Amino acid sequence: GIQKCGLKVISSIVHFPDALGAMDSVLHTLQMYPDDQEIQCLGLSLIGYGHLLAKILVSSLYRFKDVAEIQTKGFQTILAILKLSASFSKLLVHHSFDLVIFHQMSSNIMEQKDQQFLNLCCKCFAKVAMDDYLKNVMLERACDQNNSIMVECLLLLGADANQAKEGSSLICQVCEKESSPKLVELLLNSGSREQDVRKALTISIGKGDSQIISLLLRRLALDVANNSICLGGFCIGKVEPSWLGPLFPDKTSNLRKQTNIASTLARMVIRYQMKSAVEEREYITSLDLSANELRDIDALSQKCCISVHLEHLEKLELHQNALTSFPQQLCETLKSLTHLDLHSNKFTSFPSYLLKMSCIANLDVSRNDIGPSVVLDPTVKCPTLKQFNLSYNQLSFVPENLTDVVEKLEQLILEGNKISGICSPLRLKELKILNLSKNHISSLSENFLEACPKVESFSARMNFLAAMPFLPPSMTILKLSQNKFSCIPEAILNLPHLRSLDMSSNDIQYLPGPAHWKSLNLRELLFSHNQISILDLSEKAYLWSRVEKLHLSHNKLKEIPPEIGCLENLTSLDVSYNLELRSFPNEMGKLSKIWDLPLDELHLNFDFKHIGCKAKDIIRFLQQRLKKAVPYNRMKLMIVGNTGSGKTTLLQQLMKTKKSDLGMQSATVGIDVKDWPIQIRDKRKRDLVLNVWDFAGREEFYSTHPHFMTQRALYLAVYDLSKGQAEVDAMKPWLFNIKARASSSPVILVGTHLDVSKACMSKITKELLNKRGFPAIRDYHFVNATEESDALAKLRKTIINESLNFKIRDQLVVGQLIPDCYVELEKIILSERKNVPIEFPVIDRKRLLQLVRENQLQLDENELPHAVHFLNESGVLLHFQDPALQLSDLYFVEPKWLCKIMAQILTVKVEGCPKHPKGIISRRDPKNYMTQYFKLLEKFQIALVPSSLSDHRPVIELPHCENSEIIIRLYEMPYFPMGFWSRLINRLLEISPYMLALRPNRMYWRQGIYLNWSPEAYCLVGSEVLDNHPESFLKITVPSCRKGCILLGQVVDHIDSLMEEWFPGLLEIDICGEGETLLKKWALYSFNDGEEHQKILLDDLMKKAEEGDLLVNPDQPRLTIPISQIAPDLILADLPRNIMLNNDELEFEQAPEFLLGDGSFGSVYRAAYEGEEVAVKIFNKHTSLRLLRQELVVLCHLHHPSLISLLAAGIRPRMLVMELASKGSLDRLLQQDKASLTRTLQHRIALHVADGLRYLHSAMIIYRDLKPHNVLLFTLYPNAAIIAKIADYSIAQYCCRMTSEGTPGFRAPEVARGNVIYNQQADVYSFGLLLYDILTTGGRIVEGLKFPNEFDELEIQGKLPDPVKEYGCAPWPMVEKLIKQCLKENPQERPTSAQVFDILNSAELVCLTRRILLPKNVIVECMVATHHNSRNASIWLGCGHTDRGQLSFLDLNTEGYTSEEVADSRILCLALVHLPVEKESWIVSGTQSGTLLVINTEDGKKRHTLEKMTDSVTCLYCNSFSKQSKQKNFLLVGTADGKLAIFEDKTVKLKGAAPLKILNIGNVSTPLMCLSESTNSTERNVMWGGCGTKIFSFSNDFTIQKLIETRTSQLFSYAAFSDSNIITVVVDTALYIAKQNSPVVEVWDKKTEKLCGLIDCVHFLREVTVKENKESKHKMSYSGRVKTLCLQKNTALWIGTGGGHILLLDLSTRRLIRVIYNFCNSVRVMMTAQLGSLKNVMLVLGYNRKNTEGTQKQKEIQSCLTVWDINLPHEVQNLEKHIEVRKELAEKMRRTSVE
Ligand SMILES: Nc1ncnc2c1ncn2[C@@H]1O[C@H](COP(=O)(O)OP(=O)(O)OP(=O)(O)O)[C@@H](O)[C@H]1O
Ligand SMILES: Nc1nc2c(ncn2[C@@H]2O[C@H](COP(=O)(O)OP(=O)(O)O)[C@@H](O)[C@H]2O)c(=O)[nH]1
Repeated sequence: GIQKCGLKVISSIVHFPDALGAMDSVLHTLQMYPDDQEIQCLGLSLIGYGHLLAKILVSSLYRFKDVAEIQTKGFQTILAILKLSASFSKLLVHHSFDLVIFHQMSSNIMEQKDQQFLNLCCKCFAKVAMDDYLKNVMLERACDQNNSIMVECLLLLGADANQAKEGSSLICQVCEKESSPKLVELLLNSGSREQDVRKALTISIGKGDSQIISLLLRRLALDVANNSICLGGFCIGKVEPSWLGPLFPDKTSNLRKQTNIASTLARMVIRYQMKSAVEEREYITSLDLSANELRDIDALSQKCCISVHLEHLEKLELHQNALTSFPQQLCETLKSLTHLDLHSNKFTSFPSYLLKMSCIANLDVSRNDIGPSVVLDPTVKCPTLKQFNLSYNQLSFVPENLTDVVEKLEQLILEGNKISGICSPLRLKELKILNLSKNHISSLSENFLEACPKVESFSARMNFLAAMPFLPPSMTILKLSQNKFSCIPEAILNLPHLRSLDMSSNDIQYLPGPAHWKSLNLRELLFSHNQISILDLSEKAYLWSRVEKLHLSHNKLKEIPPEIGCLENLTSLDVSYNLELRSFPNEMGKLSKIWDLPLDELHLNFDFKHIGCKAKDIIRFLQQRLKKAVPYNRMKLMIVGNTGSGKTTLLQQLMKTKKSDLGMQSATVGIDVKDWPIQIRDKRKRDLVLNVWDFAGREEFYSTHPHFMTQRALYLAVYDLSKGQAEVDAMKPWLFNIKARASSSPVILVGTHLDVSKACMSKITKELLNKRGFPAIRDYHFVNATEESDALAKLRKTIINESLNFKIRDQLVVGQLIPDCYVELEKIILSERKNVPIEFPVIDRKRLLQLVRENQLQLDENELPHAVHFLNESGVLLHFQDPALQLSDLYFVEPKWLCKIMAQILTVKVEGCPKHPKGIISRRDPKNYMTQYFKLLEKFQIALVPSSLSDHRPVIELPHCENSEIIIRLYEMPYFPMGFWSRLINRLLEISPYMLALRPNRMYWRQGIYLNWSPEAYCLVGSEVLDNHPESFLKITVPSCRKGCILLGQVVDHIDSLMEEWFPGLLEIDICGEGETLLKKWALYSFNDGEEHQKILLDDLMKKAEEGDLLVNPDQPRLTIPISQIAPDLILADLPRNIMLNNDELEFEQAPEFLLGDGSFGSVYRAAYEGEEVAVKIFNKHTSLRLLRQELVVLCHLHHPSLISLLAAGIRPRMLVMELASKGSLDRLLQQDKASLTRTLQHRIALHVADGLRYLHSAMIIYRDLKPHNVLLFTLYPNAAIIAKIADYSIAQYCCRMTSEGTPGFRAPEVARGNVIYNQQADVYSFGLLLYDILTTGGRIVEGLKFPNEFDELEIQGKLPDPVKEYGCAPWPMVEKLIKQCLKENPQERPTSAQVFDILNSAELVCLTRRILLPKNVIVECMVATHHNSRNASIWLGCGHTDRGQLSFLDLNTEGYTSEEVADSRILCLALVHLPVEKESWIVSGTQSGTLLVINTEDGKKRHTLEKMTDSVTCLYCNSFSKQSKQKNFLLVGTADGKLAIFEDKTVKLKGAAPLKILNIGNVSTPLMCLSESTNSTERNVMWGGCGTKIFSFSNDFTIQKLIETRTSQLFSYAAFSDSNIITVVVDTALYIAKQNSPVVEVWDKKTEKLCGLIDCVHFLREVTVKENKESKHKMSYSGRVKTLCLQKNTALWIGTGGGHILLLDLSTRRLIRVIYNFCNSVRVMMTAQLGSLKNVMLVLGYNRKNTEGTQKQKEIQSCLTVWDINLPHEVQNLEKHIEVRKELAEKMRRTSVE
């Protein structure tokens, strides 16, 4: 017990002699003598002179929480420790330091004048929370224990609240700990992601809390600005009024301000941190309850707390719930419901008391299981109902008393039911859209529609119908598809207003000519799937001049009559799948409006589908065939041999080359193209000229031949018969190649030696050769091939007769008709062949385009791309339109040069040094031609020489070859086609980023690659033949691990996308005989894993059919192999493993259509997956498995939060799972829910679409079709995370199967003409059109649905009208500039997608409501609004451009500027006094001459001059001073001497009224320059005016009760900033001051009257204006001075700089929010107001001056009035949060692509 004296003497001695292992003992003595207060302090005060220090400090301070000021000693010790070793805070916070510091800063220190201690404590905490992680852990450790004050103080200091665990983060735990609602309200109102709030919602549903949910919902589902409750997607199993209670608004909500404790603490901590850092009604209507699986809603049918808000509901949604029997009490409580839709619920009978609501419409119960009869109560009258939707129930009879109940019904929908018997009269008076589709209706009673004289859209599909009951003469749209009709009945022929007729799928016989329709306004005639033989139109065609769509597909058509050219307005003709047309009439060329015209499954009189043929080229072609056509006489006679033959020695005698001057020719290089014409001296003068291509036979060029083997050809073939019956076998590779490349081309075998002998090989040529997989042999001769003889003349005659009768698809190719333009261009190319340099006969596009100008060819830029191609086919000039092959500008005339050049490197060998392995080479050679040489070889992939490359295969020893880890898939085919491997080993080669950029070391011989990354990732695409096999197998070995399969699925894809691209004859099922298919893609597997001695063959087709299961097994079913080990491509297991279907969880029923709700009779259904809702997209039989697999590989790696993300994909059936967009596409939204778009959701959709485009264009892929049908919303709650999402299946479907021009209306100008290839600047134009249709809310779409030709051609140039003048809409004029930017014709003048997103992100785009350009050179220093008229307001202005008085009226909705001189002296400021009697509001004129002039609002003549003051009046005000037990008001005229002229509200009418109580306040040289009023009305409107430099205040006394001075400041940094004239003052919890040229505001107070704050402007400007403003370095004499103040209610304070800037200061916690520059030049006057029920706007009267004539010392002023949305300070930070959240989501989604 002696330690006390010891420590006392140590404390005495540690001070005087400057003392120098004591600390260990003084630490231990605490634990040896604990709890003794007298020695605790003696120790701690000495510690200020191993974490045991912390371990004993925190525990001591905890055990001595509030004893006395030993806490002062301990905290002094801690601070002394930190200021030398700051990292000790990491250990303090580690042990317990929060448990003591929170109790300290919460031990009722407020109201305790112990501030000297709290200052120390906060100074310490400011350093404890230096590191960000320390803050984020102090927050976590402050949220467990319920401590609202400290958790808010920690939030005001940063310390984000979305970092704890991201699945069990702050709120996720806080909701479990039964926290206080005030604690959750602080986490929510600060930064907090949505996905965690949604999880916490469920947790707090688990418990019963009526204030933690009601605060979670208010941030999850409440669009307060739009009066909505978007509670849809939540799986809230129940609904309680105690939850929605505080959601509804109520006026009685008003509170005190007690959180200022947290503000004080946070500001003191921040101050110490900085000092340490620098030195050292409005009833809401929409109530959405869609996805909440409500099993009953009776909880609302009580007398609950919200039973008063329901009487103004006006919309209620309950669709997709599990309800039943809508409660009786409810449907009577809400007496203003006008949109009740509840479908997909499990109802059982239509209540029929639902109609007992007062004013209802759009009653929608349209997926329930309503019973057979729906008998309606004959005593309830509901004449308000419009749309009685009842689709997809189990009805057996039309509603019973429909007539006498709903008279004014408009669209009775009854589809999907089973209405069976012949219906009833149904005398409804106001129907407009009937609907009875998919019922079982045999026939209608012939008086059915006889009494509904307004029907317009009768739609009865899929019935069993044969007759029509006298349709009313007002019929417009009539859909009768899938009926069982035979003839268009007379009831449809006689409708004098018909406008559309959908009668597909009926076995019709007679489509009547236009002389039987009696309706001059046909627009659409859909007639697919019928049996229509004739297309009678010759009768009278011009009556149909308006038919815009004529679908005749799948009929028995024979020809299209030539009268079809009269229907000029025809837009989309369809005659596909007829298979018996065979010819198009040349009159179709006049249908200039056709934009799509399919050619599926029919053969015509021309070659189409080249790379274009987009239904627009066909119109030009058939129009040019209308000018003048000439038969085309030219074919290709390709020769083929092998390395020795009569090829160049037989050709010389076919063409009868008389000279043969070359005494001895040599082997051919290349192909040696020639021409030879045959003017047949006969009765027929057809001078056919066919160009032979005498291919080279030497075995080294073979990989370049398959380029020049086309289908329009009549191949020869030569044996060199000298080697009898041995070459016929040795020549079969050539015939096989001919069959592979050009299946439908003949052959003429020619044994080319009889001068030397064994011609019995005719037997073998007849037995093995004629009809076994080989092409259609058409003859076989035995020429001599050196001299003319009858045998060779018979060969010439055979060639003649075969060419003139080639006739593919019965077309007679050598005599088809073509436009004269092509023959003309051909003659010009032949004439120009003679005038080109031999060393470089290439021609550039410009020179040819000059040749056509020289001639009179009528070809335009849209004509040549077909012209040169059709002249390319005929072998006249070679052109390569492959865009990847960047040489499309070159036009190779005389191909016999290019073909010899491309083959000259393949013969130059080196007899030097073989330093490189055989086949690899470097660049060894002329002037700039050598570069293009191997820029063409590589373009042909012949570059590394894939020819002459190591024929011998090297023995490679793969690591794993144990019959169980290897996957093999043979490819048995008769022979390798000619240019197969050099094509194949060049497609697998250049794919380096496998396993996606790590390339493997490859060792490739001629016929194999073996690229290996490692023993687990390799691939050997070999080439060997089994024993006893005349074929050649392509073994592909791959390790069966998961990584390996990717390789397998990627190589089978390359070897299939090649075979159908180059050799379509192989994989062509020869139905004749048997489907040998010429390509047996075997698969190898063995049940006995390892040492099975064999792998059992199994055709891949026959195995594909065994996909009903997943296991393959022999006839002995005990052991089995999974399919995913023998063919991992058929099962989608090669692609990222996350996209396997997992059918055990996918709950989905294709068969029903009421689940097809996604899209009107589309193909995508709605289903459940992983217990969640998704949208599966069933494909039809068209999409082959390979093509679906090809689209999935590109779809699987987009993964953006603005793109429909893939979820699964499988077989049984071929489906595709994607995310479900709840609110459907956008076009339906803006077509039927136009009141939902709310000027901040219209912006969120645009932002999300711009983000989608900015991400697509990053991956170098353009969308090509962006229209309101491809934008799929997800929720209508604006401040959400994911709202819009562009459907991305289209881009994959295109990039795989290459509508390519886009929808007509939503299409760029560069895209409609099609002349040029597109760019990222076409999606931007389409996005601009999307923005114009969002702004006008789909006005252009609706109007263009009746003017499509003008819906397209008006916008095909950048000439679309003004969104405002045409369609009524809010101007929102910071996007009309964005539109006028994105709607330019020059593509690179349109902003790229990154900009159009980065200028959509600006939060002054969503808040600038309208900018109003004042007239040129109008100077106004005073404005005033009109608020007593809430219908429209006006802004009376003054005049500064004249020294004579003039007030300037200005309306707002009309922008009608009215000028009226009303005085003789410059006006300074105004005020608007309203008088509640006589219904007017007089306006005042304060003039510099001193006359107070007043004029009335309506009459501009009842003007009377008030009492004249002394000097220039400077400020006025209209008060709220009703202290006489009634309503009363004054006017406070403040002269430039202080003599405040007060008045009375009604005496102002008096000529020269009485200034009531005039007080001389200041001096004539101390000018009054402001006047204002308190913020609340509780203090009885205490007025606070500035005066010169003297600030005062008063009340109903009108006497100075405060005369505070501001010049006398003890915070002098500069004098004139404080010693200058005051400008404005605003009154709140503090006082804010503005002075002339004073760039700083001084925060004064009411009571203490002290400088509570000094807030500089450029201390915010010069922190953003650092790098973006470089010239400002010489601008040290900075401009920008406070010219005005205006305080938002309690959120922020707006400071207008003298420059063009405007500040947003959150007065409460954080100062700078944003700086909104570059919209004006001087914010001269700023005020708040209310405009047309959209109250709370912030007027800003800016300037705009241009130095056009600044040299004349004159400036061109443009006073730019704007109208900001006062909710801007919330918007800017909410958007800053919403963008960061989507960045964080795009990152998490980009991590999913990795794994
Ligand atoms: N993920 C989704 N969520 C919600 N709705 C969707 C989704 N995907 C598509 N839809 C809707 O389904 C409808 C059908 O879309 P689809 O892609 O089949 O159109 P389409 O390709 O033009 O049809 P078709 O191929 O028959 O011409 C569209 O109207 C679209 O709004
Ligand atoms: N003696 C003789 N020689 C022939 C006959 N037919 C072709 N040839 C020879 O075949 C050679 C033609 O070369 P060719 O094989 O066509 O060149 P390649 O096809 O491009 O490889 C000539 O040199 C002729 O000598 C023939 O009937 N009699």
